[PDB]
Amino acid sequence: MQDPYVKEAENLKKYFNAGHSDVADNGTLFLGILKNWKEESDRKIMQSQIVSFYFKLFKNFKDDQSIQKSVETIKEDMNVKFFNSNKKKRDDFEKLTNYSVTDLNVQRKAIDELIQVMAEFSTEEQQEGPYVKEAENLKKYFNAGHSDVADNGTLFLGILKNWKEESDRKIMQSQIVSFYFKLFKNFKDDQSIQKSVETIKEDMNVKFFNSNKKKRDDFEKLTNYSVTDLNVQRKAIHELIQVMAELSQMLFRG
Amino acid sequence: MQDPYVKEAENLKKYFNAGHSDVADNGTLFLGILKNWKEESDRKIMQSQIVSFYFKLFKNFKDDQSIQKSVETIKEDMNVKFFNSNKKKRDDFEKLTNYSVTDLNVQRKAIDELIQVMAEFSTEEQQEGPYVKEAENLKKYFNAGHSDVADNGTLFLGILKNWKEESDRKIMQSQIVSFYFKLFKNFKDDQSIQKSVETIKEDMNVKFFNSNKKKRDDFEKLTNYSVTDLNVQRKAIHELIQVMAELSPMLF
Repeated sequence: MQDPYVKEAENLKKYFNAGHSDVADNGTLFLGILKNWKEESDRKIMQSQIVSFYFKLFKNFKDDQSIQKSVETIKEDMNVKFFNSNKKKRDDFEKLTNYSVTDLNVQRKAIDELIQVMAEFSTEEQQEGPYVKEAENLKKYFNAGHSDVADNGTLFLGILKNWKEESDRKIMQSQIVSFYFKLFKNFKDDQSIQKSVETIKEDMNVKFFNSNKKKRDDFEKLTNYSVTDLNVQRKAIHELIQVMAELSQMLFRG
Repeated sequence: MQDPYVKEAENLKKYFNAGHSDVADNGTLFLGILKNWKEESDRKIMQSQIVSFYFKLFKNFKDDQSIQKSVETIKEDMNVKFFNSNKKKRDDFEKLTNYSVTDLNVQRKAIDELIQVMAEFSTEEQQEGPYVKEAENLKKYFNAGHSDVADNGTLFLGILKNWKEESDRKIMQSQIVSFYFKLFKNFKDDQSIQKSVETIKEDMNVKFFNSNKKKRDDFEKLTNYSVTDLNVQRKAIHELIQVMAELSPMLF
C-alpha cells in the first residue's frame, strides 16, 4: 500500500531532520537486516522486533502536539498492515510487549511456562534432552511451582495457542524470545543459576533460529538498538517509509 | 560560577527548540519543585534526582555530533558545581546511579543491607520497632542472609560511610531511596512479601522525608518523570540553565 501513512511519515522525517547526513551514516538500522531475509517466517521474526521498536518510539511522541497526529496515523496504518487487520493478534502482541520484565511475579510465571514455551517453538519436532534439566533448576530456584505463579491466567502459553499459522507464531515468538533473553540477562551473575541459564539460552537460540547464526545476530542487533539514542531515533524515522513498504535552525520544527 | 556552559546550554535550548510554547506549558519540571525547598539538606535530595536525570538525558546525546561537545561541557561543569569538584563524591554518586535494579545479585545484596541502610537514615536519632520485622522477612525471602550475597563488597553501606556531612549523605541517600522504591515496585504483586514491602516502604518514607508529605510528593514527582518523553526532555533542556544556577551549593 501507499497513501495516508506516507504523508505523515514525511512530516516525521523533517521534524527530526531524518534526511540529514549524521543519520545517513553508520549503515542502516532496519532496511539492511530486512534484506537478508526473504522467507516470510523469517521476516516476521525481524519485523516483530522492528514494530515493537517503533511503537516504543511513537509512545515518546504521543504528547508532542506538532507531530502527534502524524504518529497516530502511522501507528494505526502500521497496526493494520502488520497484523493484517486482526485485532485479536494486535492485542496478544501488545499484551506480550507490555509485560514487565521486572515484576517479580511475571518473572516467576515466565520461568514456570519456560519448558512448554521451549516445546512450542519446534515448528514440528524438537526433542527434550538437555535444557529441561536446567529449566527445571530455574523453576525451583524461583519457586515457579507455587500457587503464586500457578494461579490465574498464563503469560505466554495461552497467547501461543491462539496462533497456528507459522508466520503468526513467529510474531509472538519473536517477542517471547526477546523477553526471555532480557530476563536471562539479569541472572548472568547469579552463581547458583548462571550455568543453567547459558544452557537454556543457547538451546533456545538453536531451536528458534534453527541454528542459523546470521539470523540470531540480526535478531540481537535489532533488540539491542537503544530507543533513547537520539541518533538511532532519527535514523529510524528516516527508514520508516521503506520499512512500512516491505512490511506488506536545527532539530524539531524550524 | 556562570560563564562557559551557559553558551552550550544555549545551543541545547535551540537544538531542541526548548524556548517554544509547547514546552512553556504544563508548568515546570524542576524549577517549581526547586523553589519549594530552601534548606540545603532538602535541596540536595531534590537536586540529586535532577542531576541523575540530566546525566541520564545527556547519555542519549553522546553520539549526536552537532550537540555532543556542548553536552560534555555542560556535563562536566555540572559535575563540578554539584559535587563541588570532589571526585570521590561524583564517583560514589555515579557508582550509585549505575547499579542495575534488575541484576538478581544486586537486588539480593540490596535487600541484605536494607536494615543498616534504614538505620543510618535519620540525621542522628534512630530506633527500631516497625520495619525491622518485615526487613527480616525480606532478607530470608531472597536468601539475603546467604554467604554469597555479602560478596564483592557492599552496595550502599560502604558508600554511606565515606560521607558524614548531612548535605552530602542526602545526595547519596536520595539515590539509595529512589533505588529501593524502584526495587519495591517489582514486589508489589508478590503475595507472600507484599505486605512487608508496604510497611518498609512507608516507614522508609517517614524516616527519609521526616513525615513531610509535600517533600515525598515532590521527590516522587521527580523520580517518575520519563526521561524518554520528547516533551519532558525539551522542557528539561529549557530549564537547564536556571537549574544550573541554583547549584553551588524458599526463593533461591
